[PDB]
Parts: sequence; C-alpha cells; structure tokens
Amino acid sequence: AGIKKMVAPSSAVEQCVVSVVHGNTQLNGLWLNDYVLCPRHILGKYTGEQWRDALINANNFDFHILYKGMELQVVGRELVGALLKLKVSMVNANTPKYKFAKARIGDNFSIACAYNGHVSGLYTVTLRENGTLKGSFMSGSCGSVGYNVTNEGVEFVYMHHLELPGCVHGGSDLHGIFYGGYVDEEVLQRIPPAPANSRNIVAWLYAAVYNNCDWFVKYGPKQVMSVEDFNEWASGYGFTKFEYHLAFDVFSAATGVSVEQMLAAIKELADGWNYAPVLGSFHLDDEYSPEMIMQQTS
Amino acid sequence: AGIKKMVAPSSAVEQCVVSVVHGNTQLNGLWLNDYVLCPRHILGKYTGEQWRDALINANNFDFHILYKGMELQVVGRELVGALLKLKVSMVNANTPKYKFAKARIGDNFSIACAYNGHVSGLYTVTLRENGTLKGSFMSGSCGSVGYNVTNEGVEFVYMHHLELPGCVHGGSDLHGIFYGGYVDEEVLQRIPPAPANSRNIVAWLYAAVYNNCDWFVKKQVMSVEDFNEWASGYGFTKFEYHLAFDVFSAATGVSVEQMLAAIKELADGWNYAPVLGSFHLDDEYSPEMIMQQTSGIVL
Ligand SMILES: *[C@H](O)[C@H](C[C@@H]1CCNC1=O)NC(=O)[C@H](CC(C)C)NC(=O)OCc1ccccc1
Ligand SMILES: *[C@H](O)[C@H](C[C@@H]1CCNC1=O)NC(=O)[C@H](CC(C)C)NC(=O)OCc1ccccc1
Repeated sequence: AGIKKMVAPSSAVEQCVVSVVHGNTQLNGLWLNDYVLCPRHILGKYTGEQWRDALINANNFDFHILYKGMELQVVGRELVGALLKLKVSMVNANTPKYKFAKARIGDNFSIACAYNGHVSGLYTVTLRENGTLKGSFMSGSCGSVGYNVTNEGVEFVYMHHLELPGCVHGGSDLHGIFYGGYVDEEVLQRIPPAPANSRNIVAWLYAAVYNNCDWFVKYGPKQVMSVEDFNEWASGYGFTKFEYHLAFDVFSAATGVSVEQMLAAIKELADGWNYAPVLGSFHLDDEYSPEMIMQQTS
Repeated sequence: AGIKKMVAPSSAVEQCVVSVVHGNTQLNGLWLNDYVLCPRHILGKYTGEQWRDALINANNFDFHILYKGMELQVVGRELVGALLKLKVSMVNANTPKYKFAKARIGDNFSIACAYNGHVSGLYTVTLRENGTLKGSFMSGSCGSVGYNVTNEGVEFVYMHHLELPGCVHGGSDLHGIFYGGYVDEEVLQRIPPAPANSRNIVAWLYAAVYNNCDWFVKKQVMSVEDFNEWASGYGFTKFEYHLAFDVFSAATGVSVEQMLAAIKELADGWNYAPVLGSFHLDDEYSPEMIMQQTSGIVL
C-alpha cells in the first residue's frame, strides 16, 4: 500500500547526459549514437528564420561538449525543429535501446533534471491539457530530458526549453516539436488553459479507496453521476471531459466502487473539503495517470 | 522555479540490486563487494532468538540470487541484526564508493522500489518522528533500499521490511537496526504517533516564498521559545535549526520567526489560496531538498 509519484530508474539516461556550452549559454544535451541533441537556444535568443541564419554562421569549435569530463568534438551541426543536432566524433558506446515517442495529455513521465551535464535529481511530471508541465527547473537546466522506461528500452519524450509565467514549464519532443502553443522566445505568450484532468482524478480517487481512504463514497447515501451529466458539468467548471481507461475495469472490480460514483465525488469535492484528507490532500489531485496508480495497486 | 519531490539519480544503486529467493519467499537484496544483504525474513516468519537458529539450519544452496538474470552462487551466510549477509561467488565490479549511514528524523532519502530484483520505480520518503516512512510498497518489494547520493558517493540508509497499520512502512539501516519501535513480525504493533516536522515545514514555506507565494507572511513574529511551547501541545515537533535557513532567510528577507508564526496561523489548514498547490502544511521536504531546488532562483 501507499501512493507515491513513481520515477523511472535513470541509469540508461545518465549515460547519455552531456553539457553543451556556447558563449555564455550553458545547458545540457542528449548523446545518442554519434550525435548530441540540445535546445536550439544554445545559439542565443532568436526568432523565426533567424535560427537558420544563426545556425549557418555558428562554428562547430564554439560548442563545448563534455561527458563526465571528456570532450566531445562537434563535427557537424543542423537544426531539427526547436533542437540543434550536433554530430560528434565519438559514438556513445552506452547508447541504450531507445525510441523517440510523444507523451499524450494526462500521461506521466520522468524528468532527469540536469545542470552542467550531470543529472542532479529525478521527478515525475504530468502532461497538462495545454502541453505544459509543472516541473522544477532553474537556469542551466535546459536540455534536461523527460523519459519513460519499458521492457523494450528507454522512450525519450521531452526536452526542456522554457518557463512561462506562473511556473509553467514548456519544451519539445525529441523531434523538436513544441508540446503546446508556445515558442522559445522571451515574449509574452497567450496559451490555452489547463483544466483539471478528470480521468486522472478518477484514478487517484480509486487509489484512495485501495488505501482504505474511502470516506467520500462510503459515508452518505450512494451517489452517482452519469458520464453525460458529468461532462456537461465539467465543461463549465474547469475540468476535462471524462475519458475512460482500461485500468478502471480493474479498479472498479477490486473496490466495488463504480466510475459513476467517482464522477459524483469529483463534483462534490471540486471546491475542496475539510472533513478528512484524501491521500494526504484536501483538494482533488489530477497528477497521477491511471498507469501510475495501477503499478501501485495491482 | 517550481518545487518537486526530487529523487537521487539511481545508476549506482541499479548496479547493486539483486533478487533473493528462498522457497516461496521472493524479495530483493543489495550486492556490494562479494556479499548481498537482504531482510532476514527471506528465511521465513520467525521471532526473536529463532532467527539465529534458522540461519544456522539453512543451506547456502537454498538461496537463489540473480543480478540482471545472472546467477550469483551463495557461498557463505551470516545474520547481521535484521538482515542476512550472504557471501557470493562473484565480486560486484560496479560497487560504488559507499557508506552505510543512519538517516535522521526529517531527512529525505530515495527508495529504489524493486520487484524480482529489478528497480520498477523510485520515489522520495521522509523519516518520520517514530522511525516510519510513508512509502509505496507491495508484496515482493522487501529488500528495496533507500539511499542518498553525496560528494563521497552513495549513502545507503534503509532496507525495506514491512508495512504497518495506516499504510506506513518500516525497515532497518544497512547494519540491520530497525528505525523505530517495531520488529519484523506479523503481529499488531503499537507505535507512537508521529508529529508534523516543524523544521521541514519552515523549509517548505521558504520554498513557497522563493516561488512568489508569500501571502501567509503578509506583524506578529513568534520566538523559537514560544513556538516550541505551542508545538509541544499541538502535534508539531520543536523547531530545529538547519544551516540552509541562513541562505533562505537572507535571500527571501523572511525570518524563521515569521515562519514559525505562520505555522501557528496555518496549523489547522486554510482556504484563502494554495501554498505550492496545497491547503495544509507540508512536512515532507527536508531543507536540503528545498535548497537544491532554489539555489539558482534570482528573483
Ligand atoms: C533553460 O535552461 C532555461 C530554463 C528556465 C530558467 C528558469 N526556469 C526554466 O525552465 N530556459 C530559459 O531561460 C528560456 C530561454 C529562452 C530563449 C526560451 N527563457 C525563459 O524561460 O524565460 C522565462 C520566460 C519565457 C517566455 C516568456 C516570458 C518569460
Ligand atoms: C516484503 O516484501 C513485505 C513488504 C510489505 C508487503 C506488503 N507491503 C509491504 O511493505 N513485507 C512483509 O510482508 C512483512 C513480512 C514480515 C515477516 C516482516 N509483513 C507485513 O508487512 O505485514 C503487513 C502486510 C500488509 C499488506 C500485505 C502483506 C503484509
């Protein structure tokens, strides 16, 4: 029992994290095969077609790359979306089996938070409705990657670029595509809102029942709210339309609590509560994917 | 900016995690040098003096150990407090620089939660006043270790043994000493409740101020002496100094006494506005975990 934010083990990622320094810009890259990927603002702060011109005019010898104190010489440079791809003269002999994948809204993945080309800390994030994260990043952490680990190998899903006002973090996939409607420029940007993820909240409320925290359904006469009714309510109250997940078949069977009881709970609990904590909290938590809860309950 | 539960990188620990199976009992161990440590209940469910005799009567060949699917033959065995130390036929050539150290109350450390000798996920815990953790463990996860990564190398501080009432967890240090007043026996054990850690709450409120959330200090400061008297009757620990607070107070312009007054105001919860997303004081962040996440904040 117990419910925690589960990070994936980082050994395969650590063997790929490098520093990349150009001028006064210090950030991190990802070394796979014979190349390093890093955010294109390693070049400086540009917009639009200025990135291509900054690429043409840069010199490979001006990019200083280290892996654990060993220099990697840059022998080619190219832009890949919002990333620079720097070919280097040495193959990473510890390149893991890997794929590049896109995170889906509501998914968790793990951040290998790095400074000076060394991973300093790992943590879980959740991809929000507007393609942002609530992470923990300071100057020097750009190029930190987000990843998952499966039976097949590592999946790299994210590389960090920027912090929007309100501590809203933004980045790209490893093909250099930004995850939401923001760009890597220090100008004000209007971005769609981030409604609470109802699906994830249902997973967390099941987690609570698994852990004998069930006052919000076991006390008071049973209530249910239909999906249709819940969706119409949710659209006016800053929650996402409900989406089903196969985990809920397992959870509902094991707990005896239906999905419709959980939707009615969300509506009742949506302004918070003070009766008793739910998994330590007095507000609904949308940060856990159904996968993360299943891995800790069954 | 932002505040998250920060786990230490796991590469060094992963190269030490093994499965240990004895009969129907499946758990994990820690392979360092030419030995593996694992919980003694790999032997069965014994009590008190029976463990010594159960270890003496076991055969080395009845312990099956795998590292990443590779067999490690047990060639010796010894009881070390709550652990078995199983000598094996191969030295771990990836043994990191390490020490065994005791976590202190309020400390964070990272858990490498393992099943079948494979780390499935990591998370952070906080050593509570009564020597328990709020972790996440299922059957098969015993022998998972807690660790920190420091300048010197890895510090192994915890090995997992059991789940107590209330979804709380207990275990030992790597000398086999249990962290609180409990043992590895499946009988009801009464353990003293754990007050909220005031020191860590102070660190978390500083974290909020670093992140431009400071409504709760915006006078009436409270002295450490008055705070300690109030805390002793309200389920909070006495304040304890931590040298991170010299940095936090200077950077934020907010004194510890302001923060202690805030703890008293906020002790029953609030609903004015969130603090770092929360409506109750959070004691799960050590001052070291906050410092690591704020040291580069300019604003
Ligand atoms: C890269 O290391 C850094 C990460 C930031 C630093 C603070 N917290 C982060 O996540 N990224 C930047 O500094 C980034 C560089 C630009 C050229 C994209 N700029 C930034 O994040 O400034 C904050 C900001 C971004 C967009 C509009 C208004 C303010
Ligand atoms: C060892 O893997 C296991 C870890 C427990 C399993 C459930 N959650 C844990 O943390 N330890 C035990 O099973 C332990 C064995 C004794 C001989 C020490 N007994 C125990 O923890 O009893 C409580 C319990 C609660 C829920 C399921 C199984 C056991």
